[PDB]
Amino acid sequence: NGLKMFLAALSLSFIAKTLGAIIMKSSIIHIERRFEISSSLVGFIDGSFEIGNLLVIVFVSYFGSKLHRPKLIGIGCFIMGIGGVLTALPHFFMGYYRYSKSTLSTCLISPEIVGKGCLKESGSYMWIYVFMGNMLRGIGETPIVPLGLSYIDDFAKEGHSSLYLGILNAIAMIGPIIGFTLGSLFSKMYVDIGYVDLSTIRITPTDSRWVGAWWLNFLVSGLFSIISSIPFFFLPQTPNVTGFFQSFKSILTNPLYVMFVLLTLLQVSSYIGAFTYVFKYVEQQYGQPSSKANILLGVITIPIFASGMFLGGYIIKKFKLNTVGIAKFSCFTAVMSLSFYLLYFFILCENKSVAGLTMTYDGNNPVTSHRDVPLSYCNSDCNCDESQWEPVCGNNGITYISPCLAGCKSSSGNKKPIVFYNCSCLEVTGLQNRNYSAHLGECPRDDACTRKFYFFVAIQVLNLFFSALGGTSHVMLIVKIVQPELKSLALGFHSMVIRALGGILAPIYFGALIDTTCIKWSTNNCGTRGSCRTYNSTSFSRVYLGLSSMLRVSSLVLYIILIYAMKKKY
Ligand SMILES: C=CC1=C(C)/C(=C\c2[nH]c(Cc3[nH]c(/C=C4\NC(=O)C(C)=C4C=C)c(C)c3CCC(=O)O)c(CCC(=O)O)c2C)NC1=O
Ligand SMILES: *[C@@H]1O[C@H](CO)[C@@H](O[C@@H]2O[C@H](CO)[C@@H](O)[C@H](O)[C@H]2NC(C)=O)[C@H](O)[C@H]1NC(C)=O
Ligand SMILES: *[C@@H]1O[C@H](CO)[C@@H](O)[C@H](O)[C@H]1NC(C)=O
Repeated sequence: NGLKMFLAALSLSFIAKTLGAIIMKSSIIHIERRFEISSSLVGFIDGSFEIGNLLVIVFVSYFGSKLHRPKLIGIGCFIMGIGGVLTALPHFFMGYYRYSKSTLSTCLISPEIVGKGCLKESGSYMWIYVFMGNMLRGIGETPIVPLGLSYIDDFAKEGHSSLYLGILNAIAMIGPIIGFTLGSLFSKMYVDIGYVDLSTIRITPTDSRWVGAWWLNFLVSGLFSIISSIPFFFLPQTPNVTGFFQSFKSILTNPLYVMFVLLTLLQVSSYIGAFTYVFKYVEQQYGQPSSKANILLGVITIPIFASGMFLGGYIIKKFKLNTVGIAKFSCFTAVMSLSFYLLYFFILCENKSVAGLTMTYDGNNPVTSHRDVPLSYCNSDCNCDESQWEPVCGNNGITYISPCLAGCKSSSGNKKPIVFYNCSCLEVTGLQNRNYSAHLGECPRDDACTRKFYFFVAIQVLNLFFSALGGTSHVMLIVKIVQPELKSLALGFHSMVIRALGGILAPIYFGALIDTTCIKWSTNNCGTRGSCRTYNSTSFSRVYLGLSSMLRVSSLVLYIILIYAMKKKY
């Protein structure tokens, strides 16, 4: 055995860290509904992990490179566990969830939550516990990648180093699996499960204001991190201050390293943003929210991604590759991924033709600007709230904003069918089997586009496999181009850059440039602002895919320069 024992312990810690991350990112809606926490504060609670990890991922990645790396990893996992337990803590202190607990809109002739929440948050509201409990995860997660991997790449064999990193990044996928299954098994248990008799709880997952046993999940994450930290306290050191600024200057002055950091920042920002908004893209362009984007995609994706990471490691090992070799392999990965992106632009469909946003409500003449579209002879008599968004589809295949705007005055209502009838707007032609009708929901797109949806899913799985075939190349190329005694600080600073400029900023400006294309903004009662109901299909696609491809092209260009400069140096 030997280093293999540390490898197993570090794999367990990877599982714990990924499970913690996903189980924090899966309980946002639950906690929010049981805490009188304005979404704005929920964003801050979620960013607690970042504000904790950033201030430390360097100060512990250099000072730890000299003092018994395994014990530091163990203290880190133990801190992560205590953080999870302290996150689940507030459930035993507060009271019961006693605060547990239409609009057909046919046409015819103050801060209350924050106010009560603020009152509830008059002092240090219980929410702070979660925030801090989450921040601890940061302070505990940081000595795993920088302080662990260095160890391996400094105590392994000459070529083995890579296969291990592949095995670690491929076992870390057992994290999201156990997280998803344990959440969807636990998000079905009422918040106060065991305390209250579950036969009286009226609220249901189908109904609103339902809260599950959220304290049990963070508790599980905590117990799992603690059980993963127990083994680390037994491995040995070696299995056989005006210095910090000095080393940091000598690692930033290194041209190859800063060039590679900028490159990986660009590329990883592009991926992260693409995978953050790919679901909204699939929904807005084709019209398949969860037809194939459902858990199925997850169970078919996880084995692919794991196989990608492991094959990347194995190919870096089996096929002996020098530093230039790893650079060329990563560049080939980037070329294949960018070719797939530049393929995506050929899989596109027509725009969602909805009355009032792209055409006049009559459906005859297209309108240029959706702002100030005049009402037609359909409804000028029908008092219709123009801000309401209730997509309905008639026999003509045209989507409408609201059944009121549809020109309808009747609906099944209590009866199960959603059909509407008698509406001047659907009356486009004559003697054409004009049995005016309308079903609830957006117009389902013709088979010609759902067929392209499968092309999209296929090339997306292929591009995720080809981008996971190189996900074990960044760390190796970083450890190889930095001086031998600075690997940990290199990995730490690189994780800082990747997380603080590709995990916090990339979704932000992607969301901004995407919201540049919104056509209908849910106006709010407190303000005209809100979420977006629909995006212009072709313009949203263009903006999103174009920004992603531009980032990828800048990345690939840097790769060329880097491989060049590197081949010049060596
Ligand atoms: C439909 C299938 C499905 C998927 C794919 C899923 C999660 C999922 N999303 C991503 C991409 C992936 N990767 C990152 C981030 C990073 N990646 C990095 O290597 C670094 C250093 C960062 C920075 C923090 C993000 C944010 C996402 C997309 C997350 C999401 O929006 O779901 C991965 C690959 C690992 C990863 O990149 O973290 C996984 C397992 N859940 C599902 O149900
Ligand atoms: C829907 O609209 C039609 C037309 O206004 C309503 O009825 C009639 O149409 C047929 C054929 O022209 C005839 O019975 C009369 O000319 C119309 N008057 C009525 C009310 O009988 C029909 O009743 C409406 N049905 C609804 C309310 O869904
Ligand atoms: C209208 O009549 C046609 C037959 O001409 C029938 O197929 C269709 O289901 C009817 N639709 C409505 C709205 O009743």
